[PDB]
Amino acid sequence: STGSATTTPIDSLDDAYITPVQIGTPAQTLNLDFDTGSSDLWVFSSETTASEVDGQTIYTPSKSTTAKLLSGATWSISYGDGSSSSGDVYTDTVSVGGLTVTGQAVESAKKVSSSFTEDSTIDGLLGLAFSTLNTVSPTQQKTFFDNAKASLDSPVFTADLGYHAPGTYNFGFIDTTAYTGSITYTAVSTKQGFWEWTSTGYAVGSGTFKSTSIDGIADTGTTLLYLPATVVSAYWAQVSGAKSSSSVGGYVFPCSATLPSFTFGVGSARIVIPGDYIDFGPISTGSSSCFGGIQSSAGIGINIFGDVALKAAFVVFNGATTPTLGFASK
Ligand SMILES: Cc1ccccc1N
Repeated sequence: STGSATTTPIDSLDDAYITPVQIGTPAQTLNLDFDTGSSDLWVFSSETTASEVDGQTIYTPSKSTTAKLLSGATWSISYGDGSSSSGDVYTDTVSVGGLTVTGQAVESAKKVSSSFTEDSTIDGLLGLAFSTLNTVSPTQQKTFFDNAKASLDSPVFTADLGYHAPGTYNFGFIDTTAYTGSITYTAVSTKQGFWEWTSTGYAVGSGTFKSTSIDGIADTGTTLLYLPATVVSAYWAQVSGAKSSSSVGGYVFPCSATLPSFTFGVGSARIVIPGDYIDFGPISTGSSSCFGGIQSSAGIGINIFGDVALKAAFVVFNGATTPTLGFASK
């Protein structure tokens, strides 16, 4: 089998991407944030504290003839941005772009933190990291990808995120029309439960490539590119007036600037992030200070190849017995 679904930016800045997902019988369609940095499929629901729901579409398990309470199971998660959610668990039929899994754990939120409430466009998350990170207790549950894997034509999914435009998540096949040149594959460590790999270096604009190992994770659920302070300083030093602002919480730059590109290495290959991808607009409405799309990972404890990086590439998440990651230009 295969599946193919379009993913759409939630706003004009590509702060996140939503993909429609069918849950239950008859189908209830929710717009979920596909997140290769976590491993829980959770949704706003009829059980979510009413004051914490503000415009989201909810899953109502009592209206699904295929929903079953997973007795005794609970979940609780907290993300790198400080947000969190928790609740109980049903199993139900879940379909993405024509690909169907029966008996998928659908984690129903009883509580969500303010940042989820305040974002009316995201109805939940669909985790695509390794199932060892799933938070369901006392019986850990599998991700949608892990449940689908054996049925797929090939044990892979791909992320093709757009810049200020829709893109595609495919399951079970590689669309050879969706990228240019060849796909370069690189080793993955699953030891922390993430799609963790090592970039071979970087360049700033038209500058020379610096060969240096940069361990990090491929994370579709993180907006920005978080890299070591040395790398980030070298980037922003090429932008007149750019500075790190403790009050704002990162590098800012004059909105009048034209930003240089940023290149990262994948083996002997190179992915180029155009400068415009690194512009996240005014720090507050009407400001002439703009927020940077490349930020320091110091204090996170891990480097994160988030959407800013991933949307410059066609990315293969290869879930074969030994997982690997593939990157192509597009
Ligand atoms: C996926 C992730 C892991 C660790 C810290 C932050 C994030 N976003």
